[PDB]
Amino acid sequence: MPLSNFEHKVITECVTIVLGDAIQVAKCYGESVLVNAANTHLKHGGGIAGAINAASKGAVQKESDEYILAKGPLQVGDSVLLQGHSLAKNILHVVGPDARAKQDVSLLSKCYKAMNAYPLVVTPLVSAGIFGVKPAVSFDYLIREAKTRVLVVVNSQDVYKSLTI
Ligand SMILES: Nc1ncnc2c1ncn2[C@@H]1O[C@H](COP(=O)(O)O)[C@@H](O)[C@H]1O
Repeated sequence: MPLSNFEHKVITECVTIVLGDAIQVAKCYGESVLVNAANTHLKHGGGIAGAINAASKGAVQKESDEYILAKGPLQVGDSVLLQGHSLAKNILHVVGPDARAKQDVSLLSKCYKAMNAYPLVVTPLVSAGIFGVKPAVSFDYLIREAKTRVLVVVNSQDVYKSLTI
């Protein structure tokens, strides 16, 4: 039982909240799709994006640079399915809105709808770090959209406590 390794709370038959590292959660599930909380240029310099890139030994960034050079930058709310690099079956790069730039927070709906294409998704709370969206607000957008099995992973115990009462 992969989740026995982690404190967690089942919210619905779709959505479970997990305390830990989303990369280590996804490693337990060979058929999971791991969500990267990315920016429009897929520049994975810090945050969960930097951690995912480091776990891939830089391979994620090389793949992202090829994609962006070929396709041009993404829009806020866009998502792109790329290779998993042995971290997960695939990695879904999702561009959440940046509240610092007063971008439309409701674009999180579009971000989370994109996860419904996959039978099992491991995701952080998109935009919930430096992009300035409060975790409970990002969770609100997630639970409204999720139609598949989603493990929502938070690496702060204070965030986990606040989300589980
Ligand atoms: N490995 C991780 N696993 C789960 N959550 C993370 C991880 N790294 C960062 N976070 C949090 O997930 C949210 C989105 O990450 P970020 O896009 O980097 O702001 C923020 O609340 C981060 O603090």
